[PDB]
Amino acid sequence: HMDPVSVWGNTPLATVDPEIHDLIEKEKRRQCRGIELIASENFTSFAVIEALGSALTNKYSEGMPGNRYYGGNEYIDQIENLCRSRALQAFHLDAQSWGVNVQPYSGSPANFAAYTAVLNPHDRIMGLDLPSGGHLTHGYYTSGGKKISATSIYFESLPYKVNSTTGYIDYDRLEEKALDFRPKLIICGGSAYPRDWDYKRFREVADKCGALLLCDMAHTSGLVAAQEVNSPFEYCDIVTTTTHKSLRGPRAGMIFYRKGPKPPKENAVYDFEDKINFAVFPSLQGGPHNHQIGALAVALKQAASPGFKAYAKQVKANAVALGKYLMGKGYSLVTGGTENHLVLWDLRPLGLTGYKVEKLCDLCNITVNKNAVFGDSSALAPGGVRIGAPAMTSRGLVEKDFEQIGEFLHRAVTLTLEIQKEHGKLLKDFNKGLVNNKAIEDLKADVEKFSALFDMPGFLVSEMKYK
Amino acid sequence: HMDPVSVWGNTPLATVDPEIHDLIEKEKRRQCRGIELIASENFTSFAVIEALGSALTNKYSEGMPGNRYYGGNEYIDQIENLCRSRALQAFHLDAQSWGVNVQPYSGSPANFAAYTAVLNPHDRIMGLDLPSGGHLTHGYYTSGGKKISATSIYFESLPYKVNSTTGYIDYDRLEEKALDFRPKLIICGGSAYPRDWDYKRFREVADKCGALLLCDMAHTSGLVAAQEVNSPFEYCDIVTTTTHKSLRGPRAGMIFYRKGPKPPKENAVYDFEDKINFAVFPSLQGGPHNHQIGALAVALKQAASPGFKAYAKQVKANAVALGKYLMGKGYSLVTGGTENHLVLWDLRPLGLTGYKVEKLCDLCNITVNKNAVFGDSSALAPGGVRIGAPAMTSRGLVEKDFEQIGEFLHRAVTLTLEIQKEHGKLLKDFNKGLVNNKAIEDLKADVEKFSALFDMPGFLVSEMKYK
Repeated sequence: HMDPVSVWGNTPLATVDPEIHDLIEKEKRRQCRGIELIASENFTSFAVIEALGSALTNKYSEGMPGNRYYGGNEYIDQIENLCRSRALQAFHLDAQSWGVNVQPYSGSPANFAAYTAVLNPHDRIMGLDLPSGGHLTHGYYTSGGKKISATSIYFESLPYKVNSTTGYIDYDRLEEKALDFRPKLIICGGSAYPRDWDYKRFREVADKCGALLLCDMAHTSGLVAAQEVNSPFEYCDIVTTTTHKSLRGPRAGMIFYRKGPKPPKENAVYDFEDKINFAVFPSLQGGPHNHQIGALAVALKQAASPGFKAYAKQVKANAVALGKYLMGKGYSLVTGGTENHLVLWDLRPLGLTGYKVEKLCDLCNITVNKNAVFGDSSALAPGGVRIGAPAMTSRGLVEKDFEQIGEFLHRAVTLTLEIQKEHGKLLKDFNKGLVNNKAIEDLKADVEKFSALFDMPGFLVSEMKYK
Repeated sequence: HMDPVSVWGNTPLATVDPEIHDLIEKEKRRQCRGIELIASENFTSFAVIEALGSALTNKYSEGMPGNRYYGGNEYIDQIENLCRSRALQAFHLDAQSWGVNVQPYSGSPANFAAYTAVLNPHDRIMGLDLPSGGHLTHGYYTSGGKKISATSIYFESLPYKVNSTTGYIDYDRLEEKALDFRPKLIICGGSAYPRDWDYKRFREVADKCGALLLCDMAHTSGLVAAQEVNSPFEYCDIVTTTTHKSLRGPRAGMIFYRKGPKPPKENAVYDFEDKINFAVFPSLQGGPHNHQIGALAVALKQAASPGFKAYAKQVKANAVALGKYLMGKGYSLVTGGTENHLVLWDLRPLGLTGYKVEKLCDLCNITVNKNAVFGDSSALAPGGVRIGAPAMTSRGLVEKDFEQIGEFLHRAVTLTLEIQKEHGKLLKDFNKGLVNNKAIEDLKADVEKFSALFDMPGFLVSEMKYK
């Protein structure tokens, strides 16, 4: 005897799977009882979550709108078409000059599909070096020649770096490398870079060497949509992105590509649209995840609202005011400030490693992450932490609140130094000072009470399980 | 001024995005007002949907449980660990002999990660030919040498076929090809094959030529869990799968791999675990989709229930009873029946193509899909349709109901023939008979009223928008 549909199929999660339900409730509390400073994290809207968890997951729709393998896609077609047109509107793109594919499962699938579309296996790519703030999907191999990124397994990558004294991209050494190496593709955009990108100069380098130019704007796509940073669309052939992070949508990916006449120097047009779509499907993916596309469409309408432009503005102002607070304390930021959503904090002048500060923050439910500074590829443990504003800004925090966050980080570094001074620099010694540290418990209590003063998108704090 | 969190972040979808909400409601009606016979389609549970649309989408967790890039993962870790142990339990696997990775975004990402883990670029692969019922991710190039599947772009594939007269896999030609070609990897499992697989024979062939053996059980994983078909685990090195289709979970993928000592063939052990994990991350993916992993963990507990075993039994019985009904009418099935969830209906003896039947069915809200028969790679339009039982079985339909489904299919083919007889064999002529066809409108009405008689998992038909 099969279970009645009502028993297995309509019964709520809280009854069907109390273990999983309970774990989700604990994670919901964790999300609103600490301070989330991971620069790639955000808290998305209830509207997005409702579309994400919907009957849209029940439909196979391999293909493209109006050209599907299977029938019964009349409404899936409308959702994806609306998602795609909203994607162009959100980034102020003319439909005759730009197209977009909204099926990539996530950011890294979007990049690998873009590469597959325009490159052959073993074609050359350059991207921002990982210890300079680049992303894995832009290429990564170890000093021993071990190929880590799929980008470096299936293509030939070479990284470019920041200037090791200023922290800004070294545009002169970028050009020299591109002229020696002759990449078929140059990637710009990154994960841990605190300044804007000079896309115009990347276009000059790509033109001089003969490269395609792609921007991976995952970290700053929300700022791009709000026209709060430079638009990569003015200069790049292809723009990839996640749809979470600062865009505040579901976890998905997008590939934008140029269409129509190629700009003056015969009468040729861009040729990306078909190759891009074909790389995504049939070459690489199966059925699109239509609940993600529906949820993404929701996020993209929200990203076009005046409220979202005000959010991106506030994200930028919060990161600035946090940085200025830290510098007012005598701390060092790479490049001495920020132009986007994050700061990169250089801890080496204090004699600390990023790990020690990350660990102690984590014990206080402040989530940051350790990060290399000035492109240092040394085996030396990374010398900094990366701190982002999107997540707390989404909970409604403004400058005064981010100045308080800086106070908590100040106290965190102070406690880290007191421990290092009492127990010693070596990691084994440092950990001894974390065992039953009262002062850590007071800061942890302090940040929880601060954390609980603010609202939460995505679920109602008032009907949580754990308060 | 930013929007208050309550406005942008807590407001329901129905208010935030009426367009998208309305489209989801129409898709919900479509899903319960027709007959869904796409063999890769299912209807998942509300419990899975509640986990899928949850605050789990807000957390970055690159890495593995207990070895993450970022802090704050204590509950994500417990969810993934429980998902993994539930995955092993669902398929009756000893944890000392088998491990699993549950981060693949979907079926195709799971396969490509498995290949990346155990193969170098351009290594040789064989898989079931697409017109013989294989899947794209197993290798596909065209007659002109055009590499379509990423599997054929980054690796060197060669397909094996069914016997063109019996419809069963040609195990003799498989062995001969494998000995000539010397693949590093042989794939078994497929998308439109109506019989069980002799994994024992694939193991003999793989041992004879020195190949790894992988089973892709996407289509039948639910039947595998319920022990209603042969287990690939007894003979294969690696098993990949989707988590939707007959498993009835969210859209995701899994990679199972052997652990522990190898069978005599030195005290050596299997070496897959670390390579597989590393291929998924950091090589290919970014952050896992924790809402999928949570929903997947729910689905896997559900797949271990006695009700789910009875479901898989019923899926098989319904497909059998449907096939016997069609053959009772003089129709031909490839291999003359089924041993799993689908039948493959050979229409060429009626002088018809799969397209014509698919299109007319689609106009009656019966969703099937056209499919090549007997591995015919000819350019002639495919001569069959593929029909699956999972989706209707999940709405509670039993043998009597699937005999009624065959009646609707009988009437559908009967009208397809009347139209061809009146208007003509060429495609252009056939379409003329679809214009305002009363008899089609009657079958469509008959299908909707039959469809309405059954329940629906995943949402409450009571509170639908469109009734």
